[PDB]
Amino acid sequence: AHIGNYQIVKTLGEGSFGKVKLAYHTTTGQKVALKIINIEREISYLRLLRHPHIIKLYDVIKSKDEIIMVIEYAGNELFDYIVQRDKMSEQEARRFFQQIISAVEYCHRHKIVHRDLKPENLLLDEHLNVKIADFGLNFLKTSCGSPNYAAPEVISGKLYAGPEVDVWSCGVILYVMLCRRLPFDDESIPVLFKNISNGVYTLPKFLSPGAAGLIKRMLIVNPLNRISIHEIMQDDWFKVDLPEYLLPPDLK
Repeated sequence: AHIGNYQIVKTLGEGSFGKVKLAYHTTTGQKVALKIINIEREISYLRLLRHPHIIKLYDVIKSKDEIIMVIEYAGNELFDYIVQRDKMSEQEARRFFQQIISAVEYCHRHKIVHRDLKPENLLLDEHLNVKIADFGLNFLKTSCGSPNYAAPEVISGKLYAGPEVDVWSCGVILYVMLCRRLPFDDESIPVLFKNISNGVYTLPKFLSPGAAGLIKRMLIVNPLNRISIHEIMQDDWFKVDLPEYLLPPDLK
């Protein structure tokens, strides 16, 4: 029930952190997640991640028996929240999308080993802020990203890859958030990969020109023609009601 300054409440999952325990700080009442391991290198890399929309490490406690990571609490998943509601407004989707794009841009500027964005790593906290779980140590089910989010250049292997794969991922996420369905949908793997490689998908007509236009430039098969993260951040549609704290230093 007690560990350092924390009082254990219940167990939940937090994306790539797996099973964690919700705990309350014993003086401030702050909610926290405790990841108990019964690693050195993975902690150091996580300590480097300081963005408002990436899950933060607060502290590490040594139980001389177990290592306990004290990480940011986020008890919901973004896609759950999207599903458990009716079609959300373009402005709600953009709000979430801005937070994600900023976290991605941050990852690019610092030299952070690329992690395929997984739908299950997109968590939501109580402020309805996106919190990306970025951690890498379950694994008997799948060892790779969702095929539905994989870029043509990865799928074909025929090309090499870079930071433009994140633009493709983010383009699928943006499509999912606006349309409540996957752009590339197929039940059969080889069929799904054929549609992805050829860029075959439908843009619903209920979309605004701004939203449809941005998606269309993110879901470009040739990665050298794909819009960059930095240009996404200057897009007319993207920029609407954009909080300043999300901008990279050069755009502030």
